[PDB]
Amino acid sequence: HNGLITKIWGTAGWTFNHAVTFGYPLNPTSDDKRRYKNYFISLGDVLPCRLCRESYKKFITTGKTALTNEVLRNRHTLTKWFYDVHNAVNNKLEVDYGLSYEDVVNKYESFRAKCGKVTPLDHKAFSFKKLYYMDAPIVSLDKVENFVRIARMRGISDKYFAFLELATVLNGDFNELKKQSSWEYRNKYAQKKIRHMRENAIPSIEEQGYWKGTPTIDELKLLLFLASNLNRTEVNDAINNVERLESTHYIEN
Amino acid sequence: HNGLITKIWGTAGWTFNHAVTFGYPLNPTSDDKRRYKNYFISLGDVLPCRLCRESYKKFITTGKTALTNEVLRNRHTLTKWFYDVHNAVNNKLEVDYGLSYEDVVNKYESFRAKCGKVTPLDHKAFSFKKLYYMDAPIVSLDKVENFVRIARMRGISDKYFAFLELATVLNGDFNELKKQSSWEYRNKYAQKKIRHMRENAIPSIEEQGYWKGTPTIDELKLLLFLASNLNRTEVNDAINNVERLESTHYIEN
Ligand SMILES: Cc1cc2nc3c(=O)[nH]c(=O)nc-3n(C[C@H](O)[C@H](O)[C@H](O)COP(=O)(O)OP(=O)(O)OC[C@H]3O[C@@H](n4cnc5c(N)ncnc54)[C@H](O)[C@@H]3O)c2cc1C
Ligand SMILES: Cc1cc2nc3c(=O)[nH]c(=O)nc-3n(C[C@H](O)[C@H](O)[C@H](O)COP(=O)(O)OP(=O)(O)OC[C@H]3O[C@@H](n4cnc5c(N)ncnc54)[C@H](O)[C@@H]3O)c2cc1C
Repeated sequence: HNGLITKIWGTAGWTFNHAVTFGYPLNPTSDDKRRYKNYFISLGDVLPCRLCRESYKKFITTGKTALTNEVLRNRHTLTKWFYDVHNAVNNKLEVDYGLSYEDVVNKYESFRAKCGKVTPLDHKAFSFKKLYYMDAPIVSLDKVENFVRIARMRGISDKYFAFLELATVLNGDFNELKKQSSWEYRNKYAQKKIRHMRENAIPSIEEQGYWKGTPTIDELKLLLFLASNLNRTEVNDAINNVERLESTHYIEN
Repeated sequence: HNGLITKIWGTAGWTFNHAVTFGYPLNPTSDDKRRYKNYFISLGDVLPCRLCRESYKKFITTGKTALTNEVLRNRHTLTKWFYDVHNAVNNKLEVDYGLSYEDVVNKYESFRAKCGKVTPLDHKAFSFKKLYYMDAPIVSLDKVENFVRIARMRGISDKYFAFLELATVLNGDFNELKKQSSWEYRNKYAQKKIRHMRENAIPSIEEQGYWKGTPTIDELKLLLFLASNLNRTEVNDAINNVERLESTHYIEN
């Protein structure tokens, strides 16, 4: 019939293909360059989703995401290129994670086989944490503040605003938030939540009732951690619905 | 330097590439066939591990794992082929999971985008469970029984033998064990364990002491669930060490 659900195969697709680029030689040979290029070209033919194939092809033939011999120069250039392609897809989907190229380098380099000290167990322990540790998507603080009132009105208790309070103090600056020890907790919390909703078919936007059009309680809890399942357009749309409800409420009482 | 740790990129590699095969048309065109074949041929050039590339190439040029136009006939033939390639690698590593082609079909088909009823949330809920639900490796009951005595002697309490007791009653028949409701629990338990050991650098074989050469307590708990981090050769080796210790003990007392 159709292709496969993007949220099922997507992450494995990225993790594996980013790993492929970090397995590229520091000094490829004309042969290596040709072998990898052809691989990445063929990748565009097999992604199990038509639209995905089209966007990817478009991306690899324009701008800085263009697959060219300069990209294939070395490991740095190849890994930087795929990092950019990944950003290109994120932007297309209007979702952000706030990861710098350096972040991606520190992550995948910890995967590098270090047959020193077969790789030692304490070294792999570190690698595995980096593999299992998921980076949840980010939403700017100015967007989230539009949901605080309704979150309170719907009964979400005080403990759920803790992280938001920390973020406010740091002016919603992600580069600073990422340096906080609690950033690790933020990601683990958001991940369990996102998984909880996915596994229990919990929608992000209220389908019926008075709250129709605004975030569900679980989605609100995610937003309070500057995370969300919604993309930029969907968040702004949710904000507009929340304000329709607040405005109309004010005028009737 | 080297390639990347196989246990970090491997699973994403399989999940994504199996998803690729299920995204293959029911009736490919000469063009499709050529496009996918070239992709899978190039896959062998980019796996971030030299030995892995060699084995894969060897596999796709011999026996039933050979990449040929007959394989590329349709979705059934292509998915059956990659399932066989996966089995080939499992056999090379001497690790088993007991998954039939049908098992793999039921799993990946649940990933198929079903734009009926954008795919509905309750449908995705099912898909996500299949994605997150990991199948832990299996070890035959006759192998495991060699570790029961030492497991008892080392203080492992009774609750850890529960599943083993169920398995004994079913004659260690995996096709029957997989039909049990507790099979789902078995896999979740083994998965957390395997992850716990990986994340905490807990070895599978005692490095020092009197128990040197035999499974560590955590490894023993896994074995009691007919699971293990050890491959066939390593399990038989562990058995031999356990018997050296039992035999020598008997003769000195
Ligand atoms: C080549 C390719 C093309 C795709 N094209 C589409 C498409 O057009 N449409 C569509 O709907 N889906 C597409 N997808 C899937 C989509 O990109 C997501 O993977 C999917 O929506 C799942 O999202 P997620 O939130 O579950 O996790 P993911 O987005 O898969 O994973 C989140 C993780 O991504 C990492 N990350 C984020 N940004 C970067 C970066 N720049 N570099 C490295 N790691 C980063 C973080 O560490 C975070 O933990 C594509 C996937 C691939 C592999
Ligand atoms: C193309 C390729 C070649 C590889 N070659 C090597 C190699 O030569 N040497 C090496 O050390 N590593 C190799 N690896 C990696 C290795 O196969 C494992 O993925 C890795 O050891 C991680 O094992 P794991 O136990 O963490 O999980 P994994 O083995 O990655 O995942 C376990 C999951 O595999 C699924 N599964 C098991 N059998 C099948 C099957 N036949 N069909 C579909 N799903 C199945 C189960 O559902 C189970 O949950 C290769 C990986 C790929 C993608």
